[PDB]
Order: sequence, then C-alpha cells, then structure tokens
Amino acid sequence: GPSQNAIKRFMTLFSGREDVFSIQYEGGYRPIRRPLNFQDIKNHFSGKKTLGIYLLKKNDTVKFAAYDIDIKKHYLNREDKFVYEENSKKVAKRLSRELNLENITHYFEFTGNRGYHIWIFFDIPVSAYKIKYIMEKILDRIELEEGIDVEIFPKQTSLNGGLGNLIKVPLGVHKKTGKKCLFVDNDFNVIENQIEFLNNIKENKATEINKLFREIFN
DNA sequence: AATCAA
Ligand SMILES: Nc1nc2c(ncn2[C@@H]2O[C@H](COP(=O)(O)OP(=O)(O)OP(=O)(O)O)[C@@H](O)[C@H]2O)c(=O)[nH]1
Ligand SMILES: Nc1ncnc2c1ncn2[C@H]1C[C@H](O)[C@@H](COP(=O)(O)NP(=O)(O)OP(=O)(O)O)O1
Ligand SMILES: Nc1ncnc2c1ncn2[C@H]1C[C@H](O)[C@@H](COP(=O)(O)NP(=O)(O)OP(=O)(O)O)O1
Ligand SMILES: [Co+2]
Ligand SMILES: [Co+2]
Ligand SMILES: [Co+2]
Repeated sequence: GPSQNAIKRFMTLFSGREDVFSIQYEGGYRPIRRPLNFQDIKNHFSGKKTLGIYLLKKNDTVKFAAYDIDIKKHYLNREDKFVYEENSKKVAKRLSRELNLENITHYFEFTGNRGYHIWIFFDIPVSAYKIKYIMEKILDRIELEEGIDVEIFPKQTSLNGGLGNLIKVPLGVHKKTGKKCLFVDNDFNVIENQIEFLNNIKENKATEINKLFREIFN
C-alpha cells in the first residue's frame, strides 16, 4: 500500500551518511553510529523517535539539500510574532521563485516550530560544494526581512574526518513543540495526504545541476 | 543519558 511504499521512498530520498544518523532528544541531537533501517523510519512516522540525517556521504557528495528559514528570537516584543511568520513566508517565496527560474524542483516543509525547510532532491549524488555554491548564489539574489535567518544545508563542503551537519527530516514530531513536521503547498497550506505527496516527490537530474554549477560562473 | 558543528 502507499504507506509502505512511502517508507522505501523516504529511505531513497533522505539518503545521507551511509552508516551514521541522528535522533532528536529534548535538549539536543545524538549520533547513532549504524545504517538507518525500516524500523527507524516507522519510529519516525509514528512519533516514537525523530530522525535527523547527515547530508554528506563519505565521498563528500549529497543526494539532497535544503534551505532552512528561521524566525529568530521573537521572545516578547508585542506578540507581533505574526509579522515575523509573515516574513518567513515572504523569504521562502523569494527563494522558491529563483529555484524555479533555475528549473530546480523543490518542496516546502513546515518544521514543527519556527519556520520552513525548502528541500531539493537529486537522482544521483552531487558534490556538496557544487550545490552549496548554487544555493548561496541564489540566496544572494533575494531580499531578506527583519527577524529572519536563512541557513544552507550542506553546511560544509567536506567531512575532514568528521560527520558534517544533519537536518531533521519531515513526517515526524518536533520534540520542542509536539507538532508534526509536514509538507505544505506553494502557499504554505498543509498537504492533506502527506503519504501520497511523498510518493510523488520528483528528483532533479544530477547531470543538469552539474551543468548549472559551471554555467553559474564559467 | 546524550554529540558535533560552524
Ligand atoms: N551542529 C549544531 N548546530 C547547531 C547547534 N545549535 C544551533 N545550531 C544551528 O545553528 C543555527 C544558529 O545557531 P544559534 O543562532 O545559536 O541558534 P538559534 O536557536 O537559531 O538562535 P536564536 O533564535 O537567535 O536564539 C541554528 O538555527 C541551528 O541550525 C548545535 O548545538 N549544533
Ligand atoms: N544541537 C544540535 N546538534 C546537531 N544538529 C543540530 C543541533 N540543533 C540543530 N541541529 C541541526 C538539526 C536541525 O534540523 C538543523 C536546523 O536547526 P534548527 O533551525 O534550529 N531546527 P529545525 O530547523 O529543524 O526546526 P525549527 O527551526 O523550526 O525549530 O540543525
Ligand atoms: N490587496 C490584495 N489583493 C489580493 N490578494 C491580497 C491582497 N492583500 C493580501 N492579499 C493576499 C490574499 C492572497 O491569498 C494572497 C496571495 O499572495 P501570494 O500567495 O503570496 N502570491 P500568489 O497568489 O501569486 O502565489 P504564487 O506565486 O505561488 O502563484 O495575498
Ligand atoms: Co536554523
Ligand atoms: Co530551522
Ligand atoms: Co498563491
């Protein structure tokens, strides 16, 4: 059925480090040094465990990347948090328009707390520095707003013997809030059938990202 | 019970 298919698709889409992943706990993240398996993602989908995925594989390539749009410390102010939520959506729209201009299929996720991830998937892994370079150049073309931060994952071009950086992956529970981390549409509305949306996510052509990298400069 | 990174 669609739901077990989505388990195998999740594995193929959020494939990062071959033999290490992470789990979100209250107060941080903990590396689990073993390959991810089916049960780990059933724990993810059920709310039992929440998974993060190290982007960089051992040869310093990634099969996916993501923008991380954050509403920074609102704290008190005048409960104007709405303006900053509005600002987070404007910034994501701006990033997303540039991605479609460059013909890069991408997907929005509500993160369960203060923002949105923009996910880009590839059919074959590409060099971490290439897509990082692309995503910095696109960030540089757009206006930003007060209270908003934009982070680019991968955060490093190369492991240097380490693990690199991880990102919490969708369809699970943000421990900080109890909310589901869910895909939304082009106007930030929650998809009703999260499973079917996942089963229809399209991968970009690695052969077209590589050409774009060179064209973006040379 | 809690790491690793920029
Ligand atoms: N690897 C790693 N990344 C972290 C850690 N803490 C924060 N980050 C990441 O670094 C980003 C910026 O760090 P901070 O500005 O200190 O965290 P923040 O919670 O966004 O800060 P404010 O919202 O401004 O209070 C966060 O949004 C995370 O992506 C950590 O302990 N390890
Ligand atoms: N202590 C840690 N150790 C390792 N990785 C960590 C980490 N804290 C965060 N990360 C990693 C995991 C995170 O997924 C990623 C982004 O950090 P956020 O922006 O702070 N958290 P998210 O975007 O997922 O949801 P929201 O912002 O709405 O609260 O950095
Ligand atoms: N004076 C106004 N007139 C019309 N809509 C208005 C408005 N003030 C606010 N709105 C609101 C009501 C509308 O729901 C909303 C539309 O704003 P986006 O979704 O950000 N722009 P688009 O529709 O083109 O989306 P996309 O690019 O993906 O195709 O703005
Ligand atoms: Co962040
Ligand atoms: Co975030
Ligand atoms: Co619209």
